[PDB]
Amino acid sequence: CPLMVKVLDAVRGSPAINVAVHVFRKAADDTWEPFASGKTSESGELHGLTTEEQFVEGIYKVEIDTKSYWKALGISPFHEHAEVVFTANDSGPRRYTIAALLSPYSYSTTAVVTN
Amino acid sequence: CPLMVKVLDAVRGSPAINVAVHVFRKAADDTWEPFASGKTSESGELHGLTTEEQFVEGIYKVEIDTKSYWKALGISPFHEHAEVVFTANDSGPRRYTIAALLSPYSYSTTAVVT
Amino acid sequence: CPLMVKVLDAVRGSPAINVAVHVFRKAADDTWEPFASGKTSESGELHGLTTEEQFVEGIYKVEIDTKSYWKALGISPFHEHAEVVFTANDSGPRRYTIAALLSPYSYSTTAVVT
Amino acid sequence: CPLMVKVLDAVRGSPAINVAVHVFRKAADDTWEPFASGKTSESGELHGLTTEEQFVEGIYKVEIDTKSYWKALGISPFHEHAEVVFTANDSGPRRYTIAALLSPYSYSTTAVVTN
Ligand SMILES: O=C(O)c1cccc2c1Oc1c(C(=O)O)cccc1N2c1cccc(C(F)(F)F)c1
Repeated sequence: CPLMVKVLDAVRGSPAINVAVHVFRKAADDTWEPFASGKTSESGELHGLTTEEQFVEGIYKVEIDTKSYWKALGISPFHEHAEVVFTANDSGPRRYTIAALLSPYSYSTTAVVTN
Repeated sequence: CPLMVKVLDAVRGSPAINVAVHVFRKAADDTWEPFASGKTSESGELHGLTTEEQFVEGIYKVEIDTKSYWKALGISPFHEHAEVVFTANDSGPRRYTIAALLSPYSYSTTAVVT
Repeated sequence: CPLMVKVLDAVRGSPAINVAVHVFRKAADDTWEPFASGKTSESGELHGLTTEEQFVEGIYKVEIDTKSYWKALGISPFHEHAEVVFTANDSGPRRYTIAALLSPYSYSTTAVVT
Repeated sequence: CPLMVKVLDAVRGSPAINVAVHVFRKAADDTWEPFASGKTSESGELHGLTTEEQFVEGIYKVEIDTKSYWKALGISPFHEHAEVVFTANDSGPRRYTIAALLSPYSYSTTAVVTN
């Protein structure tokens, strides 16, 4: 599991469950092509997005559908979604954990990179 | 204005208005003595807490009454309040801006020293 | 100033100066077309990006070139840039302030709509 | 494990290791009495601070010694430490995870509460 996503809810003090996540990889023509997708579990985590063999060097975009999350809770959020863009495995295979803390008008994202 | 406080509401996307703020300075006996206090304005800011002459080197604590803020909005918050403890260096001309972003179960605080 | 951008540096406790910011508006064909751009001032702010007449309802993207900022400081950052995508409602008098707090491997963004 | 602490480093993109944490409980005389303490592990976590039997209702303060952490890395931080104050178990036993994201001049803390 080289890529993991963790989403938390800052308003309810709980994991953000059933949040849709789409991952894209920048193609040779500067276009974003679908790479993987899924929904966060009851623990607010999403594992098994890819494998070490498939997760090659490149620029990846992790899109978290925050809008749908807040709408489902009856809250009108500011952002359409939260995006995290980064170059991965540029100096060898690494394990990436992308974390996001969500609020209606704000969000924070941090990355923990392991070797 | 050597010391300024700015509070924002992450749930409503607006300044946090009428939030009580208490500032304390560590005394010679490791005790926290009242230094200044006030409430944030409509812009979520609090200015005029002290002057350059009074704001001497020392350890200060800025306490933001976040609990009362959320209660007034009908939200049960996690924290009793938010505290920011820092040392004023006073090594050259310096203004301190303490900013806090509030959510019911989370808050972030940052300091901008210019 | 219907739209304002504020960027802070969480590592140095100062405004993030000379940070490139590009704003885009979603076109009729789901494409992002250039809308406005600039660089943050010494106060870490960027004003005068647009006017009320030009800032119509739509989906906008504010892209902050964080990578170049950290590289200039000799720090290898994680993100390529920071993006803020939002819908301008235009339901009554509204000013939008997009704030970003930057760290090498993390950033927070908040919107204050008044 | 009713009380857990997780600390991350926003500058290095890694867990904050060996960070001293002190927990206090408000006594009958408005005084803070020592409750438990420890240091974060290599995963930036601190478990086994207390047990369900000992963790009774009350106001607790979790103090994270952030200053020593940054000093050890050669960075002059702004805060003396990070404090998290909250009432616990007021409506029954709960599990609390206190998370902190650290930067030299900024920190964020969030709580995840489970039943
Ligand atoms: O493990 C836990 O029990 C755990 C409990 C609560 C929260 C987190 C937890 O794990 C992690 C891990 C990890 O476990 O390897 C790695 C990165 C982020 C998080 N994570 C997280 C998510 C969003 C924001 C923040 C932060 F803002 F507080 F930093 C931290």
